[PDB]
Amino acid sequence: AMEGTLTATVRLATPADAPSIAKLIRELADFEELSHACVVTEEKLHSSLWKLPPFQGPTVLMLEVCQQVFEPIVRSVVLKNPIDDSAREGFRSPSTGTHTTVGFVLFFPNYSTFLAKGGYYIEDLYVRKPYRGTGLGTILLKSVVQQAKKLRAGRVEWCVLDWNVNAIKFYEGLGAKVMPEWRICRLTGEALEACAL
Amino acid sequence: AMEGTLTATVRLATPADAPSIAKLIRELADFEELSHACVVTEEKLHSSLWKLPPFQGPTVLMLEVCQQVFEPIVRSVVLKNPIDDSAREGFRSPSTGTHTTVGFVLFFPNYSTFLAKGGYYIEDLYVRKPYRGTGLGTILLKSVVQQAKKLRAGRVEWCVLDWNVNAIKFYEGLGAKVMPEWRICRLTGEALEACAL
Ligand SMILES: CC(=O)SCCNC(=O)CCNC(=O)[C@H](O)C(C)(C)COP(=O)(O)OP(=O)(O)OC[C@H]1O[C@@H](n2cnc3c(N)ncnc32)[C@H](O)[C@@H]1OP(=O)(O)O
Ligand SMILES: CC(=O)SCCNC(=O)CCNC(=O)[C@H](O)C(C)(C)COP(=O)(O)OP(=O)(O)OC[C@H]1O[C@@H](n2cnc3c(N)ncnc32)[C@H](O)[C@@H]1OP(=O)(O)O
Repeated sequence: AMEGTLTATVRLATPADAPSIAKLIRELADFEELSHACVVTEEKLHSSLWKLPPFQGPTVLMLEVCQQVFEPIVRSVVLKNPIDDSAREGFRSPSTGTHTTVGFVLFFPNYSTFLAKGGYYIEDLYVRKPYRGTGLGTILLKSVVQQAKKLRAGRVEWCVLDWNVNAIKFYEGLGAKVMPEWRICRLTGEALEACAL
Repeated sequence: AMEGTLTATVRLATPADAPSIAKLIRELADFEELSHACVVTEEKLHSSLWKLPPFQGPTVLMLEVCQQVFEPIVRSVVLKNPIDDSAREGFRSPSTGTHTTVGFVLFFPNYSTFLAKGGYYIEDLYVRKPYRGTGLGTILLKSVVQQAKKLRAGRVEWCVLDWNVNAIKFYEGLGAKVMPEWRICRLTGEALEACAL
């Protein structure tokens, strides 16, 4: 239904975006088949995000489309194939009514001990199913990398499930290196509460 | 030379710890045999650390020993073996002249979108050779975990080398889980410089 060219906008999320973000987090949990592990609510986003200045704590960028600290990034995209979005009314942008929310990225600063320099870690990057494969995920990730470089970051890092070959190829298509020697350790739930001096 | 019991103190690093932190980071890089990729200087530490409130950005806790917000953790430690430290004079603590700096831990907040809660990520944790194998590294790790639970962190995370099976065993014994499917991706150097919109 959406044909030709679209105008993509990447912009800083505000508290008004909390419901769209909760919806996109839920969709992302389904994609990773971890919907049971996802307990996100809008109140939890209000309690944990927008506490610190952007790029100084957990920060979210929204990706929205329409047709024709961080300033919004606006780029035109020629659609690879027409877009059939049967959920556009549920993703209407709260900022500009005539935009459709199709994605988000959540990231926060990290630190390299050997560089003695801060960087950025991308925790989540998601684009709604009808909008994948036409350059939108690239714009969104490139927007974070762009601001990170403006803030003199040494590295930009993120994780990847080794079976998400679609994301692997996408990430390596941007010059990133998938490191094979590192494993994440997580202490949480009962074990975290039981861990004591 | 050092026998019986020592008093171990874990405290927040201040900018006065930068010379010891840089020495300890060089020792850590030397241990992991990545000293050429290690460009840490005290000036870099002064430019990247102690800029945000502790536990709100990259934070270092110092571990020191003697023989008799974050409040210091002071614990008595029974020495499993006599300790001979010839680097003692080079690691005299600023906080107290009679204390010896034996280690450090660097960590920063992270964020879980599935929990919609901030957590903590431990980037590096090091203890000097003469003081290993007597419980000090465990006190350092549990000191970060204890503060993370007090700040109601959802998770506490770190990375491990996949071949370091002894570390996987110890972390598993603590209740931590080594995730099998996650890989770290890194965008740095010329690829980071070329990544543009
Ligand atoms: C921990 C995490 O969050 S991992 C993040 C990944 N998330 C997921 O896997 C969830 C579901 N997937 C998605 O949301 C998305 O598909 C993403 C985020 C992986 C990528 O977003 P997309 O919009 O699909 O990517 P985009 O279209 O920009 O680029 C992907 C491919 O298109 C190519 N491409 C780049 N620019 C364009 C363009 N203008 N037009 C068409 N294709 C393009 C890239 O070279 C890349 O090629 P490859 O995958 O064949 O190697
Ligand atoms: C959490 C992290 O990021 S640790 C990863 C970096 N660790 C390194 O390998 C750097 C060099 N090693 C060291 O500085 C230390 O030996 C540390 C930091 C691993 C802690 O060791 P200790 O002070 O000896 O631990 P402690 O005496 O409390 O525990 C007994 C044993 O438990 C294990 N253990 C304790 N803490 C750790 C840890 N953080 N990682 C892996 N194994 C550990 C070790 O096998 C240790 O014996 P070791 O000193 O002979 O290696």
